[PDB]
Amino acid sequence: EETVTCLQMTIYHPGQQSGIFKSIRFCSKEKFPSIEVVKFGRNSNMCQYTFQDKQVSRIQFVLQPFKQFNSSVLSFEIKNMSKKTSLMVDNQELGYLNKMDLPYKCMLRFGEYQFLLQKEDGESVESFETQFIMSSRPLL
Amino acid sequence: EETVTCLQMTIYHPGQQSGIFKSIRFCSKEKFPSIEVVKFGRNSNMCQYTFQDKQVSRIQFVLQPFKQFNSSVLSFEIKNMSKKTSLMVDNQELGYLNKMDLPYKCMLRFGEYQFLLQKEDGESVESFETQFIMSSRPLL
Repeated sequence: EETVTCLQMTIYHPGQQSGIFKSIRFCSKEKFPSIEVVKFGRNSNMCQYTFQDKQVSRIQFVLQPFKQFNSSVLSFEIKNMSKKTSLMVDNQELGYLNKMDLPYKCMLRFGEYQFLLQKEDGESVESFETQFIMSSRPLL
Repeated sequence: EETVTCLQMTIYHPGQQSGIFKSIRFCSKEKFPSIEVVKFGRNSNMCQYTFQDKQVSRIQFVLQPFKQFNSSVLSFEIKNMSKKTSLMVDNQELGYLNKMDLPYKCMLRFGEYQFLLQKEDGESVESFETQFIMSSRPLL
């Protein structure tokens, strides 16, 4: 019955009506152990969440959970895994292998993708969940 | 011919004459792609470097490469993966899922283990190497 921290991710893409997100399941919380590292990119064998797009690198970025000091809940860190295209966390540009700790609500922009991320705090630190929502509108 | 960043790790343990480091190869640089994450612990299937010790958690900690902003070389981040035992980076205690960016030279203490870490900068950012040395003396 222990609440689980969930990272709500509202995503958008102008060509999303082409099935770019066909590999992604929406409104479905997927439990991940705190040992796991969530990866995004076009490669199905390397990434848990994949996009059918040539402009997407094999691995675009990774999200990993961690505990901030003097905090009893899970937070998340992002790291750009793309040599080619940058990764915008709000107003900040993340080059190849740059990393940042994520706030509770932020916007991810890589290429033409737009991700709105919102962290809902739970009690558990052994696991976390992910949920996706598709936006018909652009996010900015 | 491109130089590769190497993390030199001098390790010590009072019971190291029992074969705790029998699974570890010394004076051998092992190349790792910058996508990899190096893990330490007793579990052979989850960790690349393993110790035959009940007091060692399944996964003790992880080392992952990243690029500091305004820097053209690889750096490393550590994250304690042990619920049970803390992880000392120099004078700092890292609890469960706490993380820190490593300096060029630091000391790792978990349980009765002692790791001296020294980063030798290379040119490559697509890969990094690891090398181990066993110390007959304690490190502090």
